[PDB]
Amino acid sequence: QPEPDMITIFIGTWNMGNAPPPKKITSWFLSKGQGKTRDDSADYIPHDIYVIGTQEDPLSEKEWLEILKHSLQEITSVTFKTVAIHTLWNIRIVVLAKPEHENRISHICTDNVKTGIANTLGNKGAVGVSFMFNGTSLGFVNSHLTSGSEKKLRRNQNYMNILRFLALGDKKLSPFNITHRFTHLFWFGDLNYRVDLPTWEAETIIQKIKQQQYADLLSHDQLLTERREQKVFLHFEEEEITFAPTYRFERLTRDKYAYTKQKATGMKYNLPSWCDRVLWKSYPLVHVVCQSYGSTSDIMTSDHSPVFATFEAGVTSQFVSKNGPGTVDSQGQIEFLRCYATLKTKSQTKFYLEFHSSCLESFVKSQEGENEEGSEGELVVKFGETLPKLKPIISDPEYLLDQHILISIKSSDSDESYGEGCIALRLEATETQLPIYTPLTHHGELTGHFQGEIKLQTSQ
Ligand SMILES: O=C(COC(F)F)N1CCCC2(CC2)C1
Repeated sequence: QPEPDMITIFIGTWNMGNAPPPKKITSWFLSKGQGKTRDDSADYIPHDIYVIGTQEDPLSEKEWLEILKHSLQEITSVTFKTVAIHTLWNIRIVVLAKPEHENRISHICTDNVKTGIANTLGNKGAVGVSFMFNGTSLGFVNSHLTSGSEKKLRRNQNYMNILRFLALGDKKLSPFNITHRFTHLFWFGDLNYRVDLPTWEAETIIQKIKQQQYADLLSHDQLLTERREQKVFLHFEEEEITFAPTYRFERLTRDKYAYTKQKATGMKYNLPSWCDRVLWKSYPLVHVVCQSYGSTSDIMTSDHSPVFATFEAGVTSQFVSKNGPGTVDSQGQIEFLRCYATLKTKSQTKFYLEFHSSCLESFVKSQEGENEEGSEGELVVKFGETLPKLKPIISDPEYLLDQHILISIKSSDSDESYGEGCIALRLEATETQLPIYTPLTHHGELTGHFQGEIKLQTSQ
C-alpha cells in the first residue's frame, strides 16, 4: 500500500448564527453552490482530511460530530476518524480523516487564543489544530475576529495576537510562530472584514450582487485592501472570490441581505460582505493548489452562508535510511555562501542565525555576523562564508530536495528573534552555488530579508 505524495484537504468555515443547522448540509462538503465549485464527477471521492471551522456554534461537540460524520458517510460511504476537536466558547474546529490515514497522523496539537482585553475579551479568538501527516506538518486555524465595518485595525491586531500566541506544532521551533511551523498552514474563519462602501450604497451593492458583478465590491473588501497594504496576512494566499458576499442574510432564504441597523446589531449596518474566508501559506516550492472556493446556496439557518475550499497538497513519506534517522549521512551537506541579512531594526547588537529543520538532528547556531550600514539607512548583517556546514540526517536527494530550512536571526544581547524565514532545498541543481532568498518576519510583520547562495550535496 504506497504512501501518498498528494492529499486533498477540505476546509469549511461557517458562522452558524447560534442556530442549529438544517437536516442536510452535504452541499458544503461537496463544494456545491456559488464560486469555484467542485465537479459532480468527484462527489463520491472522499477528501483525505476534512477541517470544519464553525463560529457562533450552538451545538455540543458530540452533536456536531454526529452531524459531520453522518454527512460524510452519506456522501462517501466512508466512516471518518476524528483526529481532533477543540472549542473556545462558540468557536470550534473539527478535523476528520479517512480511516486509512489513522496511523499516518501523529503529534496532534490543539490550542486556542482569546483576543482583546476586558470589554473585548469574552467571545472572539481562534482555535487551531496541527499534526504530522507522514513527513508533512499541517496546521489549521479557525478564527472569529472582531466584528464591525469600522474595526479592521482591531481585526489585524486579533490576527497578530492569534499568530503570536497560538501554540501549535513543534515546540522545539522556539523562534517560530505558526506562520513558519507548518508545511501547509490553513487559516480560515469569520474573519469579519467588510466591503467598505458608504452605507447609502447598500441597495447599489445588493444590485451588483444580483448581477454577479463583484469587481467593484472586491476592490473595497477590507481583507484584500489590508493584505495589499501588508497590514495583515502577509505571505498568505487566497483564491479569487467568485461567490456572492456570505453575510448578512435574512435567515431561511438567501434572497435577502439584511443590512440595516437594528438594536440587535448595536445600531450598526452590515453591508454585504465576504466575512467568511479561507487563506493558506505553504513552504516555498511545495505543491498546493486550490481546487474549490465558494459558498453554499441551500443552507439558510444562519445569517452567514457556509464557505468551502479544497486543496491538493503535496505530502512526503516518513523517510528511513540505513544512516538517519539516529545519525547523520556524511554524503549530505548544506553550505551557505555570501549570505547576509538586511534588517529594518534601528538597534545595534550583534546577530547570529539559527537553522532549524527536521532534516537536522537539532538546530544549528551560527557565529555572529558582521554589521555594516546599508546605503539607504539599513542594518546589513554579513555572514560571508562563515556559516556552519549543515549535516542532514539523510543524504538521499528524494528526501533532501523536499526539505526546508527555517532561519531565525537572533540578537546576541537578548537571544530574541528579529526575523524568521524559510528556504526550500528544492533546488535547480546540487553541488552548484545557487541564489537563495527569504523575507524575514517577526510577529508576522516584515522585518528584513535574508539572501545569499546555497550549495547542496546529496548522495547523487
Ligand atoms: O487517536 C486519535 C486520532 O487518531 C487519528 F485518527 F488521528 N485520537 C484519540 C484521542 C481523542 C481524539 C479526538 C478523537 C484523537
